[PDB]
Amino acid sequence: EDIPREPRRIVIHRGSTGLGFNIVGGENGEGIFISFILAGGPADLSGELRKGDQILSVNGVDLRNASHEQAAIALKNAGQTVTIIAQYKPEEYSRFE
Repeated sequence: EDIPREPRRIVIHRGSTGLGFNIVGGENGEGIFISFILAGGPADLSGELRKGDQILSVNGVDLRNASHEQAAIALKNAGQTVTIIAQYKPEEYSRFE
């Protein structure tokens, strides 16, 4: 019913407040989803990331089947320049959140 958009690339730079977003999912099923964007943080100011985006990969690492903690550690170890492939999937997001 609610067709996902195609994926896109977002590049953000880590700052003093980190990357500026939370993730949920990565348990049973559910993939990794952006659940919160910090106002003024790097994710906010990309103009691309949004709540309901599924993270498909971080710096080339496939996270489609990743556990929550695999995804959280991948994000922490991505360094200062973080390249996210994200796919807006609001219907899937709403089914579990």
